[PDB]
Amino acid sequence: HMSLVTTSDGICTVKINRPDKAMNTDVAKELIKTFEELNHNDDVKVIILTGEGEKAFSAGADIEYMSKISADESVEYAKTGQLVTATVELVKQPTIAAVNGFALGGGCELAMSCDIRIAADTAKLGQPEVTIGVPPGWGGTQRLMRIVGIAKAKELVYTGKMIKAEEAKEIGLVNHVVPLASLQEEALKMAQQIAGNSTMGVQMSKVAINKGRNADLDTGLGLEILAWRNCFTHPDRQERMT
Amino acid sequence: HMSLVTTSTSDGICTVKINRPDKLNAMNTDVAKELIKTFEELNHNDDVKVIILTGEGEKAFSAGADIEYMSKISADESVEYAKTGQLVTATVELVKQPTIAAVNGFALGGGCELAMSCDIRIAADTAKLGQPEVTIGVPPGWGGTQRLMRIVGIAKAKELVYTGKMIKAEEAKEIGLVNHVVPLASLQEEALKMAQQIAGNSTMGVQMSKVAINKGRNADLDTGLGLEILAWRNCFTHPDRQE
Amino acid sequence: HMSLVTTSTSDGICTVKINRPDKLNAMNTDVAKELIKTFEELNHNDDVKVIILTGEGEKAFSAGADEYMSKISADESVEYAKTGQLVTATVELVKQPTIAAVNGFALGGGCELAMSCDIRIAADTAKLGQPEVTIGVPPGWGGTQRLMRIVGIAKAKELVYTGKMIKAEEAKEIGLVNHVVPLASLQEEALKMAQQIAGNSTMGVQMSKVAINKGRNADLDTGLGLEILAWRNCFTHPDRQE
Repeated sequence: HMSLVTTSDGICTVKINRPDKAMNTDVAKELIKTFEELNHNDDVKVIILTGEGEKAFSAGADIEYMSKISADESVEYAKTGQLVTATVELVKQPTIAAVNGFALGGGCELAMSCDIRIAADTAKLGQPEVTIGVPPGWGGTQRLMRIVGIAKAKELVYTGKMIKAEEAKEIGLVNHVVPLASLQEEALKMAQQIAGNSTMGVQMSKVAINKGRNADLDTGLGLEILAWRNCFTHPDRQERMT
Repeated sequence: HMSLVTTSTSDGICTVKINRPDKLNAMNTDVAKELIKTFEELNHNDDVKVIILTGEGEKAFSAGADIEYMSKISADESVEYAKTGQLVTATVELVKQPTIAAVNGFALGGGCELAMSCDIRIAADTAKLGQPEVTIGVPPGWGGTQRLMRIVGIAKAKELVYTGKMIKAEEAKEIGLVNHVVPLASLQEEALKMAQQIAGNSTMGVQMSKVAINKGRNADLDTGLGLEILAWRNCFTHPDRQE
Repeated sequence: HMSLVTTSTSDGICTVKINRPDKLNAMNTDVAKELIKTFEELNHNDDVKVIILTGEGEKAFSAGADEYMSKISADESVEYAKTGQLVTATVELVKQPTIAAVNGFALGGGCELAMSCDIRIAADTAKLGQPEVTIGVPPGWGGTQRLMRIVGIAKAKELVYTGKMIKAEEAKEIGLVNHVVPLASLQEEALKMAQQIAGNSTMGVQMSKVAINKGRNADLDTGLGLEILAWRNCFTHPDRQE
């Protein structure tokens, strides 16, 4: 259902292997197991998330509907979606979501759960779950409001319209827009630049960043000063400070 | 005093208009009170799916900056002047259906604060916005200090309030104060065109994202994610999901 | 280590420069503690209406991220961060607005000082970054928090993780700097802007400052409680009527 390919050796690419369709509750639990093994793995430093093939990081907004169930099964299905999204967000290494095309619905939510999104020019993003009678279920209603603002979040969830990649850099949904034939190379170059950076400086920057967003400045500064301390008991600080 | 028209595909879209072009559609005490009743105090009727808010006359949305200098009484009562503005901005903000604020020209003081309470702001190319309250001696007391920084950030909000200037529409879209900017002649159609797109989608799935968004903006990720999972299950208890 | 000139129309704009031209205005424990005295620990004199912070030499605001003379005693940096968290707390919470006319290099400790200011007006040569991770540590004086609350989580993560160095053209593209103006016209542009706020009501602007600076850390309802309390006070103050 997937592949893992590490090379440097400190970076792997995780490729969602379902080109015939899309993220069900079967390729999501697989996504949980793959990102838990990278948490305990010490010889990868950043993670590149992309879709198999050349036309969709993930289109799970038109091509997978187990939605013929009762309301109670919706809670479990959403809980699976929150967990996989939470896993790929709070993973130890930085995540680069290489958007090679369609990233809609759940696919956008998984991509939004990543740290950095570099999209191909031939990429389409949005939250069309309102066309099927539901809100976003895997994390659209909150994460989308945090990366692009409350204004552009309401426009993209109420209408449910699909948008091109260029207007996503304009609204900040993606960080960089790069050609489809140059998406893998540019994502790797960014990955190599982060990989060359200190692991403990970056990984503990992520913890202070992924947690300082959920509190005031004062409490967030407490995590930073605790982040400041931990990287100091590490030879990485002293060795590179020359 | 104010005008409402309910007309769309089987009457789903309502266009609410402030009626005071004589004084640039200013917002005094009565205009706040009358508008709050129009939004029915945080609910509406089932017929309306999308709300469109825009000042009548095509000249201004609400230029209540220079034309209402009535703040000359009893700083005790200034609490109830801000409370009334706080209530009107909450009622527009927390109304059941999405609000499309099609600004047409001037939006200053409380008028800019009224627009920021809405969900989506589509701008005319002749529109200008700002919070000139500081030039008088007061901050924006209708949510202008709080709402403004949550839509454009801390750098642009602080710059806008401190100087108290007026920004043209293209720089409002640049910082995100307005979602879209369209020619004034073609404004009401484009504002309408987005409304039928929102109304065409399932109504309950629209107003449940709104609850999860308007309430998830005021909490950490964990609490906000727990609100989404409740509206998501709420939307599976209704035929719109299956059909 | 400092230079404090105060002259304007109504004589209320105080120009504050970092005085260390030979070291690119680097940030050590000696210049950090003075800027706290320069800002008198969350107050000022009643004459000053507006504060402008820039760097001496017109070539570096503060290149204090790339002063790496602290490689010892993980305990003796808790305070180094506490020192760096105290200038930011004093510069950000000073009574009158802070306008950072950054002039050239402003990185990390210099950059996080700029993030403490309300307004940043850069120049073509003004270029910013947070290369702390390339050193082996996260930002310590508020970089992991103030950058996110300005440019959003997506671009802060890109800046903090890579620790790379961006121009002013894209610094205004992401909201890191409010305005960009030629290298011959920073101080004049900073002055005219600083005049524009100085000509407004003194109680109106600083009580907005308290309403926004404390309101960005609470929910909307509590933030409105901040504004209503400050709003009533201005009515008691004579500037509201005349």
